[PDB]
Amino acid sequence: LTEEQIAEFKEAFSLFDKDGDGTITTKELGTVMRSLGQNPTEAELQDMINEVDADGNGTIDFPEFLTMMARKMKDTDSEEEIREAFRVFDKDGNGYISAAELRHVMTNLGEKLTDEEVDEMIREADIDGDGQVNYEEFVQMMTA
Ligand SMILES: COC(=O)[C@@H](N)CSC/C=C(\C)CC/C=C(\C)CCC=C(C)C
Ligand SMILES: [Ca+2]
Ligand SMILES: [Ca+2]
Ligand SMILES: [Ca+2]
Ligand SMILES: [Ca+2]
Repeated sequence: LTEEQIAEFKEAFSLFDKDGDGTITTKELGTVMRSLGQNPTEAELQDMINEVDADGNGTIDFPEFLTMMARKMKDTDSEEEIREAFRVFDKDGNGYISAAELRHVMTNLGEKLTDEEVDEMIREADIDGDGQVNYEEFVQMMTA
């Protein structure tokens, strides 16, 4: 496990933990999912938490969140989820995620990123070096 990977997990948890109280509730999960264009029901949100709710307190803490993330990346099924996730970023549908498209989504998640921070995220996922993220590059980013 890398110090850099821990830092990313922390930032990812922060995007869900809207009020910063260290736990992610069904309401916070639903808010994130709707900002990504999804519409889960109250029962679907409870199911999502219950899958990883090791202490049964109805909310997600940090190690439970890591468990949730690792299961999603190490899935091998639900590639339609990955295609759906790609479409969330690729809003003009042209097959490439631009820095501007990424900035737009991060803004909808409530993030404040500098121009360099957005370019660094594109750089890290870019494989062929064209300065955008195509679908194959995205698949690799979302996969273990
Ligand atoms: C390592 O730290 C960084 O990269 C920071 N500058 C900001 S990224 C913090 C947020 C996350 C890692 C989780 C959100 C990331 C998502 C949704 C992946 C989108 C990225 C693409 C399509 C290149
Ligand atoms: Ca919270
Ligand atoms: Ca819990
Ligand atoms: Ca695009
Ligand atoms: Ca590329």
